[PDB]
Amino acid sequence: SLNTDDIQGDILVGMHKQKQLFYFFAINDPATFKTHLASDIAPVVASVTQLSNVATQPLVALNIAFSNTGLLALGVTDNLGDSLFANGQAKDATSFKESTSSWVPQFAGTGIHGVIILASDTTDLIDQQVASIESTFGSSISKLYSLSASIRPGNEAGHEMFGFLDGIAQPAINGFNTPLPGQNIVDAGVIITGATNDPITRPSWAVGGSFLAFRQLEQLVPEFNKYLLDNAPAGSGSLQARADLLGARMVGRWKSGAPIDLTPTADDPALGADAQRNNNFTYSHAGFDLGSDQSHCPFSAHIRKTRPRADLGGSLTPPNLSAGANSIMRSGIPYGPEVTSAESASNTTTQERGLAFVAYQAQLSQGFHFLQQTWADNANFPPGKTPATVGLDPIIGQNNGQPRVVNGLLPSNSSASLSIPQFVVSHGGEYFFSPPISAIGGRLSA
Ligand SMILES: *[C@@H]1O[C@H](CO)[C@@H](O[C@@H]2O[C@H](CO)[C@@H](O)[C@H](O)[C@H]2NC(C)=O)[C@H](O)[C@H]1NC(C)=O
Ligand SMILES: *[C@@H]1O[C@H](CO)[C@@H](O)[C@H](O)[C@H]1NC(C)=O
Ligand SMILES: *[C@@H]1O[C@H](CO)[C@@H](O)[C@H](O)[C@H]1NC(C)=O
Ligand SMILES: C[As](C)(=O)[O-]
Ligand SMILES: O=N[O-]
Repeated sequence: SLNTDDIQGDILVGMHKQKQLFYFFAINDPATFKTHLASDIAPVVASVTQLSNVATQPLVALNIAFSNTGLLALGVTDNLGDSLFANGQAKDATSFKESTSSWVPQFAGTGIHGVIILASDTTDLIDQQVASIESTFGSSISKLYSLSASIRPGNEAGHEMFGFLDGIAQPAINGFNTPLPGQNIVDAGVIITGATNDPITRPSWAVGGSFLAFRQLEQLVPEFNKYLLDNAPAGSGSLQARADLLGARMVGRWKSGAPIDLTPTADDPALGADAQRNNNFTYSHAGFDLGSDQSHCPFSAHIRKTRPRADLGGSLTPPNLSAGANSIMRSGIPYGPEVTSAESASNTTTQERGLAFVAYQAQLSQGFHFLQQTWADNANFPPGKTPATVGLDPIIGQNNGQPRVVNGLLPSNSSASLSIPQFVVSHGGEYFFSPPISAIGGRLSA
């Protein structure tokens, strides 16, 4: 059973705040850094317990995670049991068929030793917390890069930059979460290192931690919206309706959060808002052949690519429990300004916006990296379909800068291909380890 007093809040429940700062640092003076890591940081790291209680929300929620080189800088030479983590994300870029030419320079390397996640309902509170941290740590810490993020405004709160409701689907942890209808149920050790049925040996101090895969993913929103208009399928619906339909068939959900599998032809806002219904599906449908039927949801839709459900076997009635070991916890948050009038008018992005993508898992090779490379980027995943060529994930699928060939999107002809420019541009990121809280003022400060 999980000790949620000792697990960092963002991993299992998220930060629960309007604003986030990702503060990427280097360690200049280990000894001094350690002193303050124990005295200043450890005591104020927010736990799952802490964030799960409405009466004990911190003014500023703080989490902290270390890269491989950061651990080395602290004299921690133990094998964490994750090759990908050890090599760093920059070395992994080829696996995702992307170039580091688009990367934040600070990410394209291993100079970053860690990330502090600060979360508060105002940026003023964040900024003062940064000032305090820099003032106590002094020259022992260097800020190399940072990214500001926020929940989107007004009625778009909870939606990402493309407009879609986000944070509906997460794995439920057996013995911790009470599962929602349709929700996958997994061993804790899928998410938490050293937890139930994590097969990989870890250092004792790392039990209760998780690997944090950070990705700065720019979204080209005006370009996305133009593509939908220009490539909307023919039909008696209005142009906007048919554009919206194409968007939903790429994502696998309407912007309200309603899963297209349960409502294939139109959005259903009441369904989208209902946590008891909006995940209650497997992709199976009575009277339809799972292997060929794309009339409810394309085989290539984002959410179907990243959680295949019945596509990888198991129950045809909810909940489908397939591929539990390939689950990630998502704590991403949008960044950048809202789309401006000039951008919307020209169809051309000038101001960088997108998703500060955060995925937690116990094994990077089974989680984010697997989902991206083996599923999203694989034109024959899921397997055993007709036609066999599913094409790439239209949202995150990558093929070295080339337009992505995506099949199944058009309801009237599942064989019809679309050649789609990237709407999401990786500016890279890093793999971190978020330790259990005990390790922060324990081993890591020792
Ligand atoms: C989740 O979906 C299932 C169907 O996949 C729903 O179960 C069905 O409910 C209807 C209406 O009560 C029954 O007539 C069917 O016999 C049920 N089928 C099965 C396989 O159980 C279930 O109600 C949905 N859950 C929620 C909360 O809406
Ligand atoms: C933006 O795209 C739309 C639809 O393709 C088009 O009608 C409009 O003219 C474009 N705007 C500009 C400035 O080209
Ligand atoms: C469906 O698309 C395929 C592939 O482009 C094409 O060969 C076929 O003729 C199409 N069928 C119809 C009815 O358009
Ligand atoms: C999930 As059904 C009612 O289309 O078999
Ligand atoms: O789909 N990541 O938020």
